[PDB]
Amino acid sequence: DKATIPSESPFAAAEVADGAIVVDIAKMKYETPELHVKVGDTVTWINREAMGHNVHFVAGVLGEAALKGPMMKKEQAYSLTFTEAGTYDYHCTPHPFMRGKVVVE
Ligand SMILES: [Cu+2]
Repeated sequence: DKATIPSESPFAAAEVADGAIVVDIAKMKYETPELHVKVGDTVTWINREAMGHNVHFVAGVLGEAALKGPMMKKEQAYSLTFTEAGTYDYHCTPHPFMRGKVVVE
C-alpha cells in the first residue's frame, strides 16, 4: 500500500501525534486542500465541525483497494502515514463536493 493506517478508528483531537501534519476540516472544506509532505510523514485530519466528515481515496490511489476512512465526529481525527511518493486525490464520502489532495515528494 502507499499509505498505512495507524488507527482504523477515529480518535480524539487531543491525541494527535507529535510530528503529524494536520489538516483541519471546517466550514465544509478541507482547510488545506493541497498538502505537500515527505515520504514517511503522517497526515492527520481533524474535524472541527458539528457535521461528520471523512476522507475517501478511490481504488488505485493509495493501493489496490479504495480507502474509505471512518466518519469523524466533531473534534475527532484520523491519520494516514504515506510511504511512497505520488499525488493522492480524496473526497468526503457524504459530501463529494469536498475535494483535497496530498502530494508526497
Ligand atoms: Cu464531509
